[PDB]
Amino acid sequence: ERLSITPLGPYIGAQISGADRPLSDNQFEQLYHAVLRHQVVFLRDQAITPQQQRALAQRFGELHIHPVYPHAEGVDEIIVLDTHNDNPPDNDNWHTDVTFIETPPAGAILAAKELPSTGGDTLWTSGIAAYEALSVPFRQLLSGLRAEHDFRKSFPEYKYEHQRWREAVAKNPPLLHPVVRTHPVSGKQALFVNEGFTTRIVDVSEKESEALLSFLFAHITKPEFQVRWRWQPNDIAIWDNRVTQHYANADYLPQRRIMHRATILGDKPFYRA
Amino acid sequence: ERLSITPLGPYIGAQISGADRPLSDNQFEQLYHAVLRHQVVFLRDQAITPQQQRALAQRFGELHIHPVYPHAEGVDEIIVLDTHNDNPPDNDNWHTDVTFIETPPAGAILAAKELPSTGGDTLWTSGIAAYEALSVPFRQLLSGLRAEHDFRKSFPEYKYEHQRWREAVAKNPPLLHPVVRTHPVSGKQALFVNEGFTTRIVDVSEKESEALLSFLFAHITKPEFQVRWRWQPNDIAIWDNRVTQHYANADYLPQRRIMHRATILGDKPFYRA
Amino acid sequence: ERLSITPLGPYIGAQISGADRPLSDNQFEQLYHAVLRHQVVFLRDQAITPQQQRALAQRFGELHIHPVYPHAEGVDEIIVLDTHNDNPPDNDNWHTDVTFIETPPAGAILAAKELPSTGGDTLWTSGIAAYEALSVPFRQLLSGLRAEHDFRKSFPEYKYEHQRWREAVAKNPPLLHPVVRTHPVSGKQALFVNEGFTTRIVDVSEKESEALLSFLFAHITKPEFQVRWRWQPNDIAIWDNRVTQHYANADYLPQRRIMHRATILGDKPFYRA
Amino acid sequence: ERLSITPLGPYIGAQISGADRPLSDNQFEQLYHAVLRHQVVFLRDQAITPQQQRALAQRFGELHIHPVYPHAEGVDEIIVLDTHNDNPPDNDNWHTDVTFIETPPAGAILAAKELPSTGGDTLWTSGIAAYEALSVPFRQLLSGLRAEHDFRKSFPEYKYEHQRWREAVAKNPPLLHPVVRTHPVSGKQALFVNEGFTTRIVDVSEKESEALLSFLFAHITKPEFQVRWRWQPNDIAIWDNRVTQHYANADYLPQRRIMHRATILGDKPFYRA
Ligand SMILES: O=C(O)CCC(=O)C(=O)O
Ligand SMILES: O=C(O)CCC(=O)C(=O)O
Ligand SMILES: O=C(O)CCC(=O)C(=O)O
Ligand SMILES: O=C(O)CCC(=O)C(=O)O
Ligand SMILES: [Fe+2]
Ligand SMILES: [Fe+2]
Ligand SMILES: [Fe+2]
Ligand SMILES: [Fe+2]
Repeated sequence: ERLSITPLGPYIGAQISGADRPLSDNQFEQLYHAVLRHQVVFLRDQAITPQQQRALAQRFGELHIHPVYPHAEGVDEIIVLDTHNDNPPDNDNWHTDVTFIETPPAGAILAAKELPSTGGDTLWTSGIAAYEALSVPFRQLLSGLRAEHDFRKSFPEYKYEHQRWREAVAKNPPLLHPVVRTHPVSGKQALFVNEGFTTRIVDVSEKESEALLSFLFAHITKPEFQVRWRWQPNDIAIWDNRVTQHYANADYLPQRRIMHRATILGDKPFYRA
Repeated sequence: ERLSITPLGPYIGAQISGADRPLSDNQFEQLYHAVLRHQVVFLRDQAITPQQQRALAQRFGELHIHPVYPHAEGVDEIIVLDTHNDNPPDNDNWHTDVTFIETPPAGAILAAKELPSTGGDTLWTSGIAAYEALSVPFRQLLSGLRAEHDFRKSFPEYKYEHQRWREAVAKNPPLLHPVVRTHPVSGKQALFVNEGFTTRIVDVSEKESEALLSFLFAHITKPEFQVRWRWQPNDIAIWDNRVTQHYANADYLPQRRIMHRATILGDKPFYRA
Repeated sequence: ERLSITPLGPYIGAQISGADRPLSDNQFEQLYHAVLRHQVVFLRDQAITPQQQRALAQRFGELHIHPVYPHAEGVDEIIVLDTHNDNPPDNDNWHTDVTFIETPPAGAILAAKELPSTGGDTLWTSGIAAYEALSVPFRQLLSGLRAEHDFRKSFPEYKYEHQRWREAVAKNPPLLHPVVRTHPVSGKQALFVNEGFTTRIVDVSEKESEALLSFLFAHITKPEFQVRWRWQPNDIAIWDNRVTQHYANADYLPQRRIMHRATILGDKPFYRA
Repeated sequence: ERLSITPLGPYIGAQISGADRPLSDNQFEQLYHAVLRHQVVFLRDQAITPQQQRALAQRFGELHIHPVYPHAEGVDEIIVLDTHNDNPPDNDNWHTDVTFIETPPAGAILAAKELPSTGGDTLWTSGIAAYEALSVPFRQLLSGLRAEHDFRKSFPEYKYEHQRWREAVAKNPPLLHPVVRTHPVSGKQALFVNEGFTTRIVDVSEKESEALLSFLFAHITKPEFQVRWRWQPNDIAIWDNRVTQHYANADYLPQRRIMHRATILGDKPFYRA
């Protein structure tokens, strides 16, 4: 059966009505192409279970186990984000999930488990649109440069365990990813740096890299490049983590908020033409 | 009868269900206090007429006639915003409506007349929240300063008529408004500069004013400080223009978009303690 | 006879000992090549007269008459800069002399007439060195762009006469000059924007032009790119105004300071390879 | 005998003619008050020896031994700065000597041992003047704040030994110094942060501290606030390291440059009124 897809804007974003029980190949194909046409998709009234989410995640590709965040009961592929006073939120910043690994995840699945009165809002900005918005000379200047990503930027040492930390650190040293990434599947061009992990553009002077990142970290903020989602229980968010950045509002404390995430591994980011 | 009010976030924003036919004193009182508790309120399925909107506007205070934007049929108090290729949108920037007059409007009413496929989105950021987010030393530093607002910043000469322009210019010279405004009614403290008109903080060095405005124009961007509304026909937006800024996405061309606005005059902005 | 040339640094700057009575062709040739090898040259103990300076200026090319600054007795080609309380200094900013004309001056001659106790210092920064300091990708990005220069930026309306002003304005509208200029004679590459007149790089988005100019206006500040001169009576400064920017300290008021300038016209700035 | 003192500008800077053989109490008193009236003083033709310099240093206060830089023959109080290709220069940045210790040095003595063709230039900017240049509201805002200084900022780990490094690190953890310091002796007010070590103003939001430091690190750059010295063999530089910042040009490689420094300990920086 056809899926009900309502696009949330001219660029990134959309909402659907399917039936998450496993998906009938034919639907998962519509969904996939959906999570591809719009970088993010939202589904409401889907009270799934950890074991159930991981199943859906696999339908896209192998999963990833976060080296820091805690996992669900007996499902290490499904990250549990339980925030409150004894564990404040640390996703109130523009970042692209796990880019400190050679092959950053090409997608993830968020399940709205337990929510606060209001707030907790999460936004997604499109790298593709952001890129199309760059003047030609800038597209040239950026296409080809490489930027360093450091897991320690969004997971500093002082906030940590300090033995379990050092472990994840040495196992995830800083690496390089193209400033302008080409989509494995769509082949569309998109900006690929995120305030969350990008430390500096390695192919320009320190002051130059500094200047360009200030611009870019801001540039991706433009409201036209994004979508905002007001959480509701048992909501489901699926997005293409290879051409987007997202922010999660930290405005619900002291209340509690519980979210489950399925991290999906992708290939190696690369640029083309 | 009580009104259905659903708050869109911990700070700014909310949605209601009333009956806009004129309001029963008792309701207008709930609405007023609503447009006061949350800086913005949204109502859907309200196919009013220009004459009808202006009526509702008056219920708050005297109106204002914009010296540039065109008016409705036989209602000069209701501004008509018809955008398209022959008249591109010029509200894709953080601004507070008409602050280039000694007594900037304390409110406005937007009617979603004719909409495009998607986009056109409009966001509102809260000056009150933005202010509470400033460290103490900054609150001190800002509370008391004055900033110049110039109608020519958001309505440059080159985009113009050039005789009707010069007229509105000379009749609306640059003036000063406190950087930190106190709410006439709530008495709450709030930042009161907007990238749209604020040219420089007159009480600090040029480089200092420059530095502070960069920070502030950015500071008000923080997602936690705002609400985003996805337009739908016959939607109604009412907001307190004395403690907020708003942005209207320019991502619907070549399509057309029609909006009616009721501008409501307020008193003279002032700071206190 | 050979001239005594002492270079003030690895890049821009140097000091000489000649005899300014007119120059013997052979010397003027050494001087020219001097004012070419180092972008600026300084000569002390040269008590020349206006008529005498203009003579020396001509030896390089036709002169220029500034449309605003006042001229000497009966020599309109020699600008007189008499600063004090009733006429504060307006050259305390990085600028390249007269770039708001299609063919900005390729040189100028400054005569230290009457000096204050100390201060009044003047610095010169090298566009050539500044350019060599740009990473390759930046050199590419910049080489080719065009920037608008507006005489009104460094000579605003409010500081003015307002009839003599409007005259110079209409006769010197904003125009374009390459962001990266190639030297008519040396053929060396150099940055060619100056905080003094450059308003925006016309070939990139407003936010992009804004970002790049912030970087550049700062970049040219790097101490390695400059020379500083501590004025002394009857001192003479000659510099290549087509590959440099200069700043004149405003730290001598209420005292008085008198300087004579010979402005020399150059060809049309252009880029190459 | 009276000393010949020629001030290099209205603020910071000056040149003298004494006789450095030990100083006759009476002269050292003139010199001291000199290195106090102008923040920096320069003496030429003074071919002293390490043992000889340290002697002069002591005349001011106890010395300091740098935990990283190498020392002279048998004089650990006199730092030897020998730069070249196998040891590039690392002082091409605005910094105030050793502020990563609770009681940063109140002075230092530089001896121009062996110089390159040209370049190597060193500049000093005055914190006192820079402070007087801040608008009142800014002086208030800044006076009282505290900023963190981290020895690791100007001596990163990656550039290192890594055992001798960790040693100096643990023995010199980040600490706090007032953003606005009051002079122990003169009692004058002065800005006290330096791009070299200041990491963030601890008493404001991260984005606020970030904004203020950008302004300040730039503010101290203003040419009016400084003095520039063109090195010559056997030159001597003495400056008040508690109200100044200095920069040393890195533009002489591959050539070699040798400098000796006497670091003098001062009291604990504090603010007053
Ligand atoms: O809590 C949220 O809504 C999102 C957290 C986040 O950034 C993530 O799960 O990657
Ligand atoms: O078109 C819109 O939605 C809003 C335009 C706007 O800023 C205004 O009407 O003040
Ligand atoms: O007064 C000075 O030393 C220089 C003024 C200046 O910029 C000029 O004459 O172009
Ligand atoms: O090499 C120089 O002239 C100065 C080096 C420096 O900053 C210092 O010795 O503190
Ligand atoms: Fe995330
Ligand atoms: Fe508006
Ligand atoms: Fe000039
Ligand atoms: Fe130093």
